[PDB]
Amino acid sequence: FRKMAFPSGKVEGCMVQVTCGTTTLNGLWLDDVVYCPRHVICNCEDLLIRKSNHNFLVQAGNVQLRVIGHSMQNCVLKLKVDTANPKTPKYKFVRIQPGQTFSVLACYNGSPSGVYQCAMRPNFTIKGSFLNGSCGSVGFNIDYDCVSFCYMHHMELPTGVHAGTDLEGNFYGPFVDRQTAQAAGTDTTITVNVLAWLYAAVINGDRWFLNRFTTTLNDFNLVAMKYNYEPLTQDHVDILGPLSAQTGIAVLDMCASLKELLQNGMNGRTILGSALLEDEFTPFDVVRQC
Amino acid sequence: FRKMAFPSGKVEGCMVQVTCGTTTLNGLWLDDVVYCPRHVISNHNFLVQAGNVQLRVIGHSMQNCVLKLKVDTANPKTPKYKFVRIQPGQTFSVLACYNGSPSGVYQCAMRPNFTIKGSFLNGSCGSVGFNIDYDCVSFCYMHHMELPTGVHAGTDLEGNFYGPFVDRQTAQAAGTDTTITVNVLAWLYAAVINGDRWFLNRFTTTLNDFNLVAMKYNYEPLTQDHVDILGPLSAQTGIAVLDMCASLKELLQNGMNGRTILGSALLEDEFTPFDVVRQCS
Ligand SMILES: COc1cccc2[nH]c(C(=O)N[C@@H](CC(C)C)C(=O)N[C@@H](C[C@@H]3CCNC3=O)C(=O)COP(=O)(O)O)cc12
Ligand SMILES: COc1cccc2[nH]c(C(=O)N[C@@H](CC(C)C)C(=O)N[C@@H](C[C@@H]3CCNC3=O)C(=O)COP(=O)(O)O)cc12
Repeated sequence: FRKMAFPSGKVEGCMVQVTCGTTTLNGLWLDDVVYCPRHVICNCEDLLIRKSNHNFLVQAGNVQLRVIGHSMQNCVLKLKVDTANPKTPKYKFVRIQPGQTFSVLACYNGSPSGVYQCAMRPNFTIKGSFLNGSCGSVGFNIDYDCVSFCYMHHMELPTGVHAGTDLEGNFYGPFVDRQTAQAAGTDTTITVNVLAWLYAAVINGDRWFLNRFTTTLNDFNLVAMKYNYEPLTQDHVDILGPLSAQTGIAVLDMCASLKELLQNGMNGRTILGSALLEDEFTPFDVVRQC
Repeated sequence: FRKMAFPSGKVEGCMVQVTCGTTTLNGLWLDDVVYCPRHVISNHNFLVQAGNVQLRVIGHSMQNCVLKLKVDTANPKTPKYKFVRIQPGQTFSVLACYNGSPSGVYQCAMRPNFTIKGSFLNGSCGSVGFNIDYDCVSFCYMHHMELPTGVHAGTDLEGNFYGPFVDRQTAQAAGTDTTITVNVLAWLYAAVINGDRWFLNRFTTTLNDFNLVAMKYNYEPLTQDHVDILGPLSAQTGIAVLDMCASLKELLQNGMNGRTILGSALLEDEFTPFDVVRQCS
């Protein structure tokens, strides 16, 4: 069982470099439009009216695309180009929910650099790996050749976690695209994902945390809230149904295991090679892989 | 620090499926040759497909445990590429594939016992591992087998197994594994780069003395090639390799003491010196 990203090729063929003045970052080229963070032009609406199409330099590899129009949508700039991208996959723009996962394609100067999986934290940050020049890198999921784009990268907080927008330019979380030190809300642990990962552990032969006890949902939620875990809902219990079906361990049975781990710790033991309780795998992530 | 795979697009363009009889696995289509595990078994006995499009086989040969199928079409998506044989401790990206269709990408490290900690199901054989340097893909792994302990084993692209395994339907055991010393050292350099340097001491060691101590803690001995690849990190931090070795020796002999390095009480041994520079630079 491994943290596994989607194959990134359908997205690599869409990455370009956008330059305006002395600022450069990455853009996403779909059909005849390039999407990139509006920070590349740095009130912002007045800054944009003062630019012309020729102020924007867009490169796909070494080929310069010609900008024939421009607009702003929240924190995202949309550059119309006179060339359509033939590598454009079937795609959608989606706004993901906290606790869901996606693949990030880290890019620099329009060149894809690395790929890895992230979860949208409850406090709407992501624990990524991004350096100077990564702005405009995107996050996505792939379902049957359709790429659903959900994240465009903008900033790194003082704590080292990351913040960005959806592809409509609206931030996840209470952040803004300005050069300021910004703190996130208090983070919490994605309970449904921890349980999905414990099921993944049982499917892979790790069973030392299982116990004889069962708990009620409300009693589990009282302990979970005490340890800064998100509440578990009946919908979460349902979503875990297939994993409980495959393992023969009722969901509220697994919750009793989680409660004991939270109250007694792991005593130096590991689960799937981890000394910590992992909450960045969704129930679907476990199913899709196992 | 994240375990980061290389972008997989250059390899995705090369994945095909190879069927002989009822057995289908993945193949790697470079120029006019398709490489796949020989376990898949005349030219017309082989069904090679890119998606649902058949590629006509015009020749075949066997190189160790890999089958080489000559096809009549040169792959237009062929990247600049090399076949390389990696050493234990080196990392690479795996593109997990089923029936010629890529499924996911993740980073693996070759253990000293020549296994990797993969995520592979039935139908994954022929999936490859690779590194990408300046648009050139160095292929280093082709997947063949899951051991009874859940770890995985395979060959290079010349069909030679890493480790003492064979492509038979038989339960095989790896040697007892050890910790990848060169990678732990890279991880300590990464901690120093980020300001976490409590573990630096004022001792040094010889390479040989360190190696003999290391083996008593189930750590790998260092080669001269290991000392060489730590050079860039040593210069960046101004900490000599043998001085860092002396620091690691104290951690082995004295423990963390409820202290952390880069947030964890466990030392990490699956980031190479190149991986550390990749992520810090
Ligand atoms: C006082 O200020 C601060 C204080 C404390 C913490 C702070 N953090 C940020 C920040 O993150 N600022 C954004 C720009 C604003 C306008 C949204 C930025 O720097 N984003 C990077 C990606 C970043 C770069 C390092 N790791 C990444 O993920 C781009 O890629 C674009 O900038 P570049 O042109 O490439 O350098 C400012 C700041
Ligand atoms: C009694 O014998 C055993 C006992 C105990 C443990 C054992 N392990 C193996 C083994 O590993 N067998 C090879 C085939 C040989 C010729 C190398 C295999 O590799 N199976 C998969 C990949 C595997 C399957 C699940 N996860 C993977 O990684 C392929 O992809 C090709 O086989 P398929 O045609 O796709 O099923 C045999 C065996």
